[PDB]
Amino acid sequence: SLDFALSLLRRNIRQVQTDQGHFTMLGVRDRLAVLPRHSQPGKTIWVEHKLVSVLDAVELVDEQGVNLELTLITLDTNEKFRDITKFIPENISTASDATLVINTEHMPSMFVPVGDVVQYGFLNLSGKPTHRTMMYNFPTKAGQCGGVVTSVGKVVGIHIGGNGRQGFCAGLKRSYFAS
Ligand SMILES: *C(=O)[C@H](C[C@@H]1CCNC1=O)NC(=O)[C@H](Cc1ccccc1)NC(=O)c1cc2ccccc2[nH]1
Repeated sequence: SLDFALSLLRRNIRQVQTDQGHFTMLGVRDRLAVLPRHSQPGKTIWVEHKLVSVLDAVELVDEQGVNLELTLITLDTNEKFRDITKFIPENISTASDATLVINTEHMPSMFVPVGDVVQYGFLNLSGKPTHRTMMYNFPTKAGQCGGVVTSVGKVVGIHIGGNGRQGFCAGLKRSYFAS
């Protein structure tokens, strides 16, 4: 079923470009959105070919101070994202038979069946650590970062990396988005 993923594409998931290239952005509520940290959003970001000022950005770490590979940004806009925090679990959550939802200029409105999303934890890519990751046995590619991992009406992760055969996401929990 594509219905839940589609509802997020319509109201929450946007094509963006930063100085690092093309990414999928997840708007969570109000003016608050999340990107993979390595997208390095600057003082402005291109959202579907519109220049948008970024008011604040925080590169999240866990309590040990280790990178989570997620950056929260506040956009300078009067638009509000429909609040999806209720779909984000309170704890980092594995999932079965997930759909990775990608939306960039190169990969528009894309629904990728990635299979089960399984615990991984501490992951090192390019020599850089990330905590709270999960893995799927699907050959994800460049350009898919920021993709939204969904399963059974839950939003559980953001795509961050891959080795050519498997893919990895940063897990989401609801408290990351609390005010
Ligand atoms: C999204 O931008 C991209 C998606 C990757 C590319 C290959 N397949 C995918 O699914 N992510 C990356 O390129 C990450 C960026 C990153 C993430 C966290 C910390 C630091 C950098 N990097 C990788 O996926 C990556 C690095 C390396 C190095 C050697 C072999 C394979 C690698 N994958």
